[PDB]
Amino acid sequence: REFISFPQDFLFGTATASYQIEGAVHEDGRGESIWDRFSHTPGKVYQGHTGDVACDHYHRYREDVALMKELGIPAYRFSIAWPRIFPEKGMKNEAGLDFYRRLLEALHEADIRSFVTLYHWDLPQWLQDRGGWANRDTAEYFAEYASLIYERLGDGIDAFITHNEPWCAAFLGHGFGVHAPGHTDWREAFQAAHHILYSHGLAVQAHRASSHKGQIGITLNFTWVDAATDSATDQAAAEVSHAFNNRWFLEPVAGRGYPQEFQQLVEQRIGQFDFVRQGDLAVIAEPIDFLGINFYTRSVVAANDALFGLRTLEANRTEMGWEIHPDSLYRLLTWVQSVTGQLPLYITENGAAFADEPVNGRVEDVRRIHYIADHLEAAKRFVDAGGPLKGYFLWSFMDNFEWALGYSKRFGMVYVDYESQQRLVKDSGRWFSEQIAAHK
Amino acid sequence: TREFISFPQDFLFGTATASYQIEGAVHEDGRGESIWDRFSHTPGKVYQGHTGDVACDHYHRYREDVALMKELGIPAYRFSIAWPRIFPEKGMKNEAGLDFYRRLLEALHEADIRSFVTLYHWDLPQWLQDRGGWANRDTAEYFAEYASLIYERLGDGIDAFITHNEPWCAAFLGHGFGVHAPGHTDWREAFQAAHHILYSHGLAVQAHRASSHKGQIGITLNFTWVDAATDSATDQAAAEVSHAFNNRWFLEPVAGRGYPQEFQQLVEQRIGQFDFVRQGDLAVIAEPIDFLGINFYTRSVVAANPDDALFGLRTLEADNRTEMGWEIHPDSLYRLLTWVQSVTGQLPLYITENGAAFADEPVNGRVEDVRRIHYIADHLEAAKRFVDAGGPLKGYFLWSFMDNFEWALGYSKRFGMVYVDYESQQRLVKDSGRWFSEQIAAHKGQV
Amino acid sequence: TREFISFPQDFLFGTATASYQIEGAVHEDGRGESIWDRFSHTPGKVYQGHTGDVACDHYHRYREDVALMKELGIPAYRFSIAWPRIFPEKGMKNEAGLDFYRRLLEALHEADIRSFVTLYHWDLPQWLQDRGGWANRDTAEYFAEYASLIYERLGDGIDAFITHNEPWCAAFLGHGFGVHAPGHTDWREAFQAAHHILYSHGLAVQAHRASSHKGQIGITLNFTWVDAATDSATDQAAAEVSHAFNNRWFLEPVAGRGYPQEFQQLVEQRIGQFDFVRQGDLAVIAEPIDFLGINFYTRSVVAANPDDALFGLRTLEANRTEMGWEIHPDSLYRLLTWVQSVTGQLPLYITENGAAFADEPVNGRVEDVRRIHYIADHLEAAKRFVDAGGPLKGYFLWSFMDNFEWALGYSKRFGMVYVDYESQQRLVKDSGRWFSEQIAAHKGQVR
Amino acid sequence: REFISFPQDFLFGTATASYQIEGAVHEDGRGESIWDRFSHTPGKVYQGHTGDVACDHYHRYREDVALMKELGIPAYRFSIAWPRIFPEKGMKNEAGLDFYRRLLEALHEADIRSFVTLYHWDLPQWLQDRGGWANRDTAEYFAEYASLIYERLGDGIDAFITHNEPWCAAFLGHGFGVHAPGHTDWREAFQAAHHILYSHGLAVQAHRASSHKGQIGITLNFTWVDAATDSATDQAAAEVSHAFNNRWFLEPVAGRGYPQEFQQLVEQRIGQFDFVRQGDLAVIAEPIDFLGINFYTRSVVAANPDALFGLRTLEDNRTEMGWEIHPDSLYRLLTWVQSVTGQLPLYITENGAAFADEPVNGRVEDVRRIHYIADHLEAAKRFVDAGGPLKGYFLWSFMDNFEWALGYSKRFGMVYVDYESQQRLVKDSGRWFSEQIAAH
Ligand code: NI
Ligand code: NI
Repeated sequence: REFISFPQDFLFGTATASYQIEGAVHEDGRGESIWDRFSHTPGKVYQGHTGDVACDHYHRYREDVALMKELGIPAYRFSIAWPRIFPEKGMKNEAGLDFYRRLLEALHEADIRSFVTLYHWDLPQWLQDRGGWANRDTAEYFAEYASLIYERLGDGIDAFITHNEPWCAAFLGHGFGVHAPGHTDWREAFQAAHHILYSHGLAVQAHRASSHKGQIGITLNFTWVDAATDSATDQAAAEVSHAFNNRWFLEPVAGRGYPQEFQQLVEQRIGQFDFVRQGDLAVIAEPIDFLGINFYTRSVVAANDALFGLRTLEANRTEMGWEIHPDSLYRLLTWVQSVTGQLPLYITENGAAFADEPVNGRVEDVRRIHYIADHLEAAKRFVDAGGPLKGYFLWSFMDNFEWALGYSKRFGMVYVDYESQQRLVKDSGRWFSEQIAAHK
Repeated sequence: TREFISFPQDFLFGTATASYQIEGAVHEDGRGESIWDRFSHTPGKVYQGHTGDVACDHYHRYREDVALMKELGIPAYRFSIAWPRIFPEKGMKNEAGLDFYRRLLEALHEADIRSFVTLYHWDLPQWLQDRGGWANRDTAEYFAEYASLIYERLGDGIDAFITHNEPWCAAFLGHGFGVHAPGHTDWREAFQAAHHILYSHGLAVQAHRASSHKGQIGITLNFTWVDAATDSATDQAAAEVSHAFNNRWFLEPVAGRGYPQEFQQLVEQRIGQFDFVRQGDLAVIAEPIDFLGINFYTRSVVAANPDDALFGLRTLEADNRTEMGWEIHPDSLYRLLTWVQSVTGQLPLYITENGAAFADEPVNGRVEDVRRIHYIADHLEAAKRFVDAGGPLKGYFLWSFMDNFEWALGYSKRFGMVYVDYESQQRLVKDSGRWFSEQIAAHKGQV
Repeated sequence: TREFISFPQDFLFGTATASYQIEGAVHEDGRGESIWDRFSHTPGKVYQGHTGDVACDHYHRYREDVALMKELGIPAYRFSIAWPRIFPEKGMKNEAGLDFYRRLLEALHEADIRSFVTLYHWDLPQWLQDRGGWANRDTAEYFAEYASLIYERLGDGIDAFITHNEPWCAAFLGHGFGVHAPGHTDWREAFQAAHHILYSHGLAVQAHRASSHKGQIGITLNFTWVDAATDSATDQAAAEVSHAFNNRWFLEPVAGRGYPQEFQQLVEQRIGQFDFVRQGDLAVIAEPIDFLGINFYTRSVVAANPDDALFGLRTLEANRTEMGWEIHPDSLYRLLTWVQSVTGQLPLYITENGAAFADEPVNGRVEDVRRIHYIADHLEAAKRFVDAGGPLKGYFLWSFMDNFEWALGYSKRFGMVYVDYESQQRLVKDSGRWFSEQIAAHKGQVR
Repeated sequence: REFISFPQDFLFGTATASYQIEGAVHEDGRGESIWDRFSHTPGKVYQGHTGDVACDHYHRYREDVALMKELGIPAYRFSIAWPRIFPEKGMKNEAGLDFYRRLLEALHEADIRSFVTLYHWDLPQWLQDRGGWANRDTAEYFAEYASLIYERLGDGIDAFITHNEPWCAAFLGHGFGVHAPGHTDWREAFQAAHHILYSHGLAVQAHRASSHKGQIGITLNFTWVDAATDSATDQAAAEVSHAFNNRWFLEPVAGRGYPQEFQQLVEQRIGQFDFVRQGDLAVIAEPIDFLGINFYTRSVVAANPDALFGLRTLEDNRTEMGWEIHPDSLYRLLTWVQSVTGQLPLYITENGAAFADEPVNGRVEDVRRIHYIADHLEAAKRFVDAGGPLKGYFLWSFMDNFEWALGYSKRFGMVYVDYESQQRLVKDSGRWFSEQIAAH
């Protein structure tokens, strides 16, 4: 595939999440997370897969960073594990900070920028024992955990990310139950969504006083919605799913509040939002430096479901079942800019899952090479239209634990043989590296 | 003496009036009683018992007034249609009321003066107020009925339509504070009337898109730029509450963003849940318009006050002010247009009202109202700077064309650029009218 | 200590209450908001912000209150049905509201207490006031709708019906002076509301004559006897003006006659022509009734005053009660005489009579001997009206227990049973026992 | 059936529970409970039944007490609704105490002894938002809520019951998920069981200094277990089921700690109990004044290779709950409980059956319920004839009510309730029990 051209400002990188790659779940005082409890609960993860070992990134980070530098990747988005820092109540763990200190010093010698997510769904179980995100105090514990990372690790970090996909943590974790902690109460799920948004604002406030001289933001994931027909009832359900997946978190960040027509819809099946206190939407909407965009696929939604009356039609698609629709990314970037305007935008997560197979010591994943190129072209058209797209982070650097589906989905440009823990750079990874060098 | 302000090519100047404020002839040709006829004739409600019984008698002198606007060379003219003249009783079309506005529009067409017609300028028919008025959701449908009739029988002579004029006053001054008609004092009824007013606007725009009228339609909202009296955190918060009350409550719903949520939850704490907002009402109110009319007059320096149990605000005294006690602060106009642009974007904007009230006394047969010259010149200056910044300002309507009934203050406030001596009904063009007329010609003859 | 009064055998004693003033529990079982819920929660409208939120909690303690009537031996009991409990919203029949009054009536049935049920004691649903309330003629139709449902669902446990209670206040105090719900101040609207209230009474009687209810139906009016302050020809004229305002405006239309013509044409001079009296409305209002309820408390010595622009009246102050009301028992006799001269031999009932006194319980006992003298005096005056051949058939003491005295809140104690609102405890005053002994004396007299 | 004879000390009564009987959930400040959240969650309670109205005891309590005194019932066991007292965090609601102060004086006027349960599962949702019984703080809020009841209502209460069936609250509410709050985490369930036990000990300590004159205890439910056959693996499974149902709470209350051989099986399936702090079991074992036995049926258990404990229950002689009517199993139960508690006074606080009661021509003849009551009453007499400290028998229930996850489909009461009329029709079992009381 042809290489795609971008301005000099443009920034490339890969993305990982702590619990999906790190492993070493008992090492150096790490406390139990909600995903340790969930994956070890029978019937919750595909084939009972665990994050016990994962990619052993806790021990093989030096090689993985060296693999990044050898390919010349300019940046790296990873996450800091809250349980490694605060294993139990009010107990800082210096072995947790010292690990992430040695990881950042490895990124600096390789001359690799670091975007670090503070919360990527691995909430400590002791906080879950205290109600977790249904409890408003959790939003205040995250601010203190955010403030410590600012002081102890700030110098070696370029950009901070407070939350990754609050839609999943709130609704998949407390509404549908397919994610940790696995609750199925929709009042609790929308209550968690407000406290997550509230916890984001408190961390942005603490960051402005944190003396850290870098950028701060938040990554939201979007699933573009296209009505199944020109019908009024299908165009109606498509607008409901758009507010659910794409508007519920972005607009409060943008200082607009919750989507009002959709909120009165939610309160109708639940009740009045007694968890929205006076001043929360102002704290939630404290100005950030950038917005992280996580796109993967679009949805086609027809009318139907006692909650929102929605039904998505199955998908040319990913092993996740996700249809590969590249311009839906351009349509998404265009709509986001209508709400965000000139604020810098990074694609913090984009990729696909294909049935990767290693033959003759080579992974010939032609499908991902085409996927990366299609969305890179789609990302390029948004740059030509004047959109403030600053970077594109590839998901993922290496195959890892894809949550409820276990290790059955290999999103990585580097093949990981989980029995030998050997990193084998796929053909899609070398193509990305050529895209890096071609840009610079 | 002031220098004239240059504007882009298709900038549209004009003057604005209101039906009940100028027309008079409240009993002629079967006109029904309006809420302002009932309000002004109720003792203690209007300054010295003044009413709009006669006003400027524009119902009889409209040809002289139109020809005076042609002589002065005014390209546009904003006026309102009196709902009682068209539907004097429940479901009764009045042809004589429609015929008058038909005669007026023919005079404007011959004079080559563009027409911007306001469908509701506060004169609700009393028979609708007898049925609950704006507190009743049925009023929004009767407005969509009367709005749809005007599109068909009068749309050909009309360039642009304006659904509502200053919904903030009709809702909160007529149902909350009670200083305007109908004079109610119930804040739940006020915010309920405000929603039904917004609902009637969306219904009227929906009716306009199916009306076969090919001109523009919009809404006129009045704003009051707020400035915190101090950098104090309690004064900054109050100024935010005042900003949401006056400027955000009606614009943001029309702009498809819903009510300001933080301020609405405070309103609900003082009153209760908003049981009058139904599903789909927000989308209806947010029906796309072609332009937004902007009414600006002054600012307000807001300081917090726990004495006010509703919103906790206090407005400081304006020296350098008008006869309404309104501070003359032209920079606030520029800063308001910039914020409206940040909300509306590239939506075309019109200043459908701007002016001042000054103690005008005709000496030697003409009014040397130098102080109004400086008001119009300073704000057109601030208006032009909003254009040079890239703002989509498309016109400017001076309020008013002639002195008229200034609502609760009666005839003791002279906003016009033409003096009206109500004893003889003689119109005397003031110095403001001459300067404003020269500003048109200078804009007309620029290369 | 007073001697008991003798009355004919068929004479019926009882006590009277009203829904909103005693029931409380205004959010429970789907009850809709009434105009008095909205009025009392509006600041400055009721003394010290008192509301009927809790009141006597009769909604929960009705069995204990009925049993207390049984213990004291009260033969009859007058109460009103809260319209919001039956129709909380437009076209929404609430079975829980009908179920409560079903439970209360069966409790009165077991205690052998005849029931007089008032259909409208001022607590109009706010959803009806949102549509104009009594200023809208549609309200009269909805009242005949709600009255017709009470006839069929509850008529079996109801001995007599009372359509309206004191329409003079609901119309003039609610829409003219504004001291009562809905708190409007428009005298055109007040007299318009008074006609629709009279019209709603006629429609409810027509519905009753076809309702299959085998009991009586009537209407309750409040009268204030007026005596001229002097012999001056203007004080005589002013007392005539007040007499027509308070006593004649509703009784005479009900009694087959029309509105008092001389006073009406003065009202029309102050306002305008009565365009709300359609032909046939008088015939509807004058639908024959079975009895007339009489509410009487005081007189009023009236002197002419030029400062009153409306009617030109001045009431002098008054030996009187905590309401500031003179205790003039002979005025009751003169009132019943005048009503008889108008209504003839139509059966008469005193549906309300009592006084407010500063009852303070000492040693667990309220020695309110002043209320003893009040009831005994007026019962004597009522006995004279019987001795003259007057068709007075009953006497209802207002009230059974201390309750929400409307705008004056809980600062006026009219009941014969003291209510401690902190514990909701009921303590029968000395007035309750004397009045109870008056029952047995009438029940035990051999004839 | 002939009336059963008992000593003069013996004390009869009927039992109810707040959420099952009261209704009026929104009235006078009652906060949301975990059973309001659970009932209004779809697919959790049979046919979406709720305790919204229930028996409307909040309004008919005078009628019900008068009906009890008409039948001459010596005692009444009910529960105080925690949400009525503390609707939200740190907010005493005197209206909640006002309802229960009127009910007690109604019983005192009728000369009826009152046994009051402080917790009958209706945990306030604001406490559940803080993690509920998985959070140790809940055990300390319960001690405060218990200490308040002692000072404000102590005079009108003869005996207190701290908890009712902690086995169901812990394991059905947090392990199986069929009861509120509906979690399915087995570590959370045993963690909740310890905090429920811990909350009982704190409430007993608070009572010993409460200045209340009466007695305090705990109500524990038991299901006697007999192995399916003589088989050694059925012998083992019946012992595991025995410790799970009957030993996990009674023995810690008796100062014996958790059943060790069963606990190490539990730690095998989960992990070491990190929630048992030193000194807990000492507080747990605070000496009580009586023990409340809740018996309904036995269980027949055979081995089953169940990944948790390896148990399988088997079941012509069953009620509408599907429970075998085994009167002799009650005697076997009381003998074993006496072997553990010695001469501690024992009250049967709940005992009854659910039969398909049907009213024909204004009266119900539940002759199966008279047989059930008289069967266990004879089994109760055999225990005291052997020297057992059985001092009271409480029938469940006084009237039909909301039977939790089954809604109103099970009528346990001796007074029929037609939930559309709310009329109380005394059952022919209530006929017999009122005469059995009069005979003794
Ligand atoms: Ni004329
Ligand atoms: Ni109640």
